[PDB]
Amino acid sequence: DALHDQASALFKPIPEQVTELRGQPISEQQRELGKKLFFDPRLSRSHVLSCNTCHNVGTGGADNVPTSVGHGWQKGPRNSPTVFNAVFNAAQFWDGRAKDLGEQAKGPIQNSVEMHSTPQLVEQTLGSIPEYVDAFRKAFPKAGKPVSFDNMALAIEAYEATLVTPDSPFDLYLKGDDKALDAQQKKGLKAFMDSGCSACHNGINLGGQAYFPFGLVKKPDASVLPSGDKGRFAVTKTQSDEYVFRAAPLRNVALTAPYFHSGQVWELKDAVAIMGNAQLGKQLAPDDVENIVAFLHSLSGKQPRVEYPLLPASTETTPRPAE
Amino acid sequence: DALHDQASALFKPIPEQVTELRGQPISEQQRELGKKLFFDPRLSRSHVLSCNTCHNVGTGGADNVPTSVGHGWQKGPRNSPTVFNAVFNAAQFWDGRAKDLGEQAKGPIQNSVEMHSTPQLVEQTLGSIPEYVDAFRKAFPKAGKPVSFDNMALAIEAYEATLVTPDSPFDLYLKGDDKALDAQQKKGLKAFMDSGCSACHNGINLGGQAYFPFGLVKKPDASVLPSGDKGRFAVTKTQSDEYVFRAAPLRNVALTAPYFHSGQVWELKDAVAIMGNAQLGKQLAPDDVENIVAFLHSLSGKQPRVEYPLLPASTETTPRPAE
Ligand code: HEC
Ligand code: HEC
Ligand code: HEC
Ligand code: HEC
Ligand SMILES: [Ca+2]
Ligand SMILES: [Ca+2]
Repeated sequence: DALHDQASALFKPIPEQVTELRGQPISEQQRELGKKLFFDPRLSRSHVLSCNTCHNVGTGGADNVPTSVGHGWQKGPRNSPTVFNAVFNAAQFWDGRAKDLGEQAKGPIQNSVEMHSTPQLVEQTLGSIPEYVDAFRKAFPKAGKPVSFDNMALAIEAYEATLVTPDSPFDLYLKGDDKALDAQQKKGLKAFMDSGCSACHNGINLGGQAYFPFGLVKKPDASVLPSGDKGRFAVTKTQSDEYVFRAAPLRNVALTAPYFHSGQVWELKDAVAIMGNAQLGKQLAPDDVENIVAFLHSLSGKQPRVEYPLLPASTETTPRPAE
Repeated sequence: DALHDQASALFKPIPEQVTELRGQPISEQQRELGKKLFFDPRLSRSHVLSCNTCHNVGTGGADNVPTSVGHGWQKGPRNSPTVFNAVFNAAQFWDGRAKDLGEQAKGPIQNSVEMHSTPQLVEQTLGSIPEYVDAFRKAFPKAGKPVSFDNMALAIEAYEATLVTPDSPFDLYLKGDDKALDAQQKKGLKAFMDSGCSACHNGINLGGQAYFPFGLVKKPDASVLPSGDKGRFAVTKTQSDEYVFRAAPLRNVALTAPYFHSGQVWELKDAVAIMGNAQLGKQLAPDDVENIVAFLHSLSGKQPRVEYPLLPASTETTPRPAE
């Protein structure tokens, strides 16, 4: 039917797995090292924060707090997005300031309000542990310096690239199952398309591919759009980039409240309404709103099964937790 | 041989699993619910602390920081012990104030320097998520009030009870593999028993069953025994309990540095020496110390394989992160 044709020209399902990146097999030695690294809180200076702290794999890959709490209980400027499906995004972070997951991982380690570490500290910590030395050596066989900050970032990337959420009701619908969307979700899917939401939220991720003003038509209030965060401007210094953000990828959006970069909006219904007004100049009917919320619930996929990694013991030369 | 017979008289292996508790079967449903609760940060006021935060399953079931960092980054008075094998200990906590895991679990929830929450906030939180309501109704089918604070604690205990670490090289040895300990370990074991470490550190957990002064003979250094933490004296208000702590169970001690209730001691060789002097009045020879450290490494068991739980989404009526 028509609705199916229309959706199929706009969206793509999440693949059942990702095993390739930039045209090469993901190394599984690298995938398994990256998994240890993602959960190792010793990548942080305090030894109390891992990537999983802010990107909890049990709660949609996000920490679901307005803005993340990092080193010294410092809350950041932004809501942490999910790491799930992040490989398919055209760039990383709310302002697209990282090309890929490899480059992205370097931010958190060094960010004083997140992990508050350095390249040297990381290298020294990982190199102090024989199991890590051996795992880096094997995962990076052509390297004269297998244990390094850049290779740590590559391993984490390899792991994250695998963290995808296939077979959401919407994907099963895309792939051929007409009844995977209930009648409400089909109305919501329709409302989403016809209102123009899909102009910014399209493809594999329903967003993450381009940057737009938060307020293409009308600026949200100052709590939803804090004046102190100019988004893309901070990257490009082009003035028309003030308050321009990456279109948020909508996969698993039901699982990652609160919403927008600012984490101020707890209800999905309110996020949908704010988006009609801000981006489309359209006050959505109560029905469109509820039906779009329903459709967004169809976006939540099979959560990846994470077996908690065993991390190797610290040794005598392992740096100690500090401030 | 004689060494083996001497060891069999004082020590017992960790069982392969635990399926019973207080003469009753552990319900799978309680166990599975307990795992969800153990990992759910929404049991903390801030939504950023779970049990796993301070009792990390990846790093021996302890945070491996001197004293735990909790709500608002407040450092506690004490080092967090492992939750592994904690079921076998006569009482819980360094001062034995909780009878068992169920009673223990309520402590961290309400501790201002840890989770900073309340039974009322927990119940509001669990009651607000339909998956949790259902799961309690099925886990606690004989309760007038399935979703309760008491039941939360009983669920956590049922999960924790199952986190055991069997088949450490010591336990393989006990069970009849005479080669599971190498020659240095054999010597360490011999020194351990003969010096009288085993008077306080015995049975299943090599400790955990009885309370002794830290400094039965000589008072340790005040770095290891800060004057503001008086152990059981706070529990009982009995003067003779000043600086009395539970004999530490030694299972996985190699994996859980730093050491003692205060977490000031990062090297097991230094922990062993302090124990010798303080408890036995003996300056152990560097060689005996090296050997006993090697024996202590034999107490590292097979770590539990934990599948990270999928935690159900917050709703409109789930309490928001605060302080
Ligand atoms: C350990 C090295 C990691 C890794 C691999 C990732 N994180 Fe974070 N994260 C946090 C916040 C607030 C953001 C958004 C900040 C901004 O946009 O300026 C992020 C962002 C990410 C991404 C981007 C994904 C996307 O869809 O844009 C990725 C892939 C990512 N992170 C991975 C918050 C935190 C923390 C708070 C204290 C910590 C710790 C981490 N992140 C750690 C890591
Ligand atoms: C571009 C002109 C857009 C159109 C039209 C719509 N959306 Fe959007 N969306 C866009 C951006 C640039 C952002 C990020 C804004 C920010 O700085 O936070 C978003 C975000 C959302 C969200 C929240 C996602 C999250 O926090 O993870 C939702 C729920 C959302 N958008 C939905 C939505 C709807 C329902 C729309 C049509 C009615 C719609 N968007 C249009 C870009 C654009
Ligand atoms: C830090 C912010 C913690 C939180 C979160 C949790 N625990 Fe904890 N735990 C912590 C400390 C500092 C201590 C020792 C405190 C003392 O006065 O003795 C503990 C103790 C336990 C124990 C005792 C085990 C033993 O060998 O004595 C257990 C079984 C335990 N904690 C379990 C537990 C649970 C189930 C938690 C989630 C509700 C939890 N802890 C959180 C530090 C912190
Ligand atoms: C009773 C009189 C004891 C004898 C004899 C020995 N130990 Fe002990 N041990 C005892 C107590 C009361 C405690 C806890 C002290 C505190 O307040 O922290 C301990 C603790 C240990 C530890 C620390 C384990 C950890 O922090 O996880 C170790 C490594 C240890 N004990 C080893 C040990 C050795 C090698 C002994 C023979 C020299 C020895 N203990 C004797 C009680 C008693
Ligand atoms: Ca969010
Ligand atoms: Ca310890």
